[PDB]
Amino acid sequence: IVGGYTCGANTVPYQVSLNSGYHFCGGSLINSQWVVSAAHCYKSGIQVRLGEDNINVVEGNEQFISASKSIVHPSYNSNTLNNDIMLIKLKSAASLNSRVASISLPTSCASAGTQCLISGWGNTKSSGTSYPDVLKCLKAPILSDSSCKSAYPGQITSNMFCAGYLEGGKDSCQGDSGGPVVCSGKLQGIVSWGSGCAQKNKPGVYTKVCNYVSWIKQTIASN
Ligand SMILES: NCc1ccccc1
Ligand SMILES: [Ca+2]
Repeated sequence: IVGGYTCGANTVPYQVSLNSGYHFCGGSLINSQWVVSAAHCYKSGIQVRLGEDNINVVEGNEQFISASKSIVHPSYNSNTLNNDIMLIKLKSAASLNSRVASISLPTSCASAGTQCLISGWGNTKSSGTSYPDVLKCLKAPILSDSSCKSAYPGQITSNMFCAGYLEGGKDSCQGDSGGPVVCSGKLQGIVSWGSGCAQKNKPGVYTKVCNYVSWIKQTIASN
């Protein structure tokens, strides 16, 4: 997250870190047994880390649970990032309390102009590299469909939305991939793609979670 702020330990209790020997992506806990992340974050050997603030120090609220199954969306296209969503099943159910909790799935799609909360352990620099230890947050508005299409002509599908700041300076970044965009207490987006981070006229692009709720529900009911 570039241009954001320190969230505060355990204030984003649905945020997870995906670990394959090191943090590599975010995700969102949606059920005691399931995490939603980006399909571009797929890899074998994922450990889900819940209850994290500092990802380099054991602070006492963590739950580390290995993935038992990963399910990339059937229509994921890694070239366009259309349908950039994946479900991860946990080997055992997380214990839910204040510091670890699920986030609700949306009923209705989110509105242009709504301020959402984006969070993660990704790079904090637009130019160069610096990776934080504690969870960072950014409040960012959903942009209009026409603005999003102007920023990325020919590339925005109905399964994507932009959020952020056309002026630059505030954005999600590498390492935030797969993490949550929460609007009015619902998971509306997944950190998906863009062109660099916090550059002028290149806001973040996010998977539009509302379009996937039927697939998520059916998949969790059968796996
Ligand atoms: N600045 C949007 C973004 C986020 C994660 C990965 C690539 C691009
Ligand atoms: Ca920790």
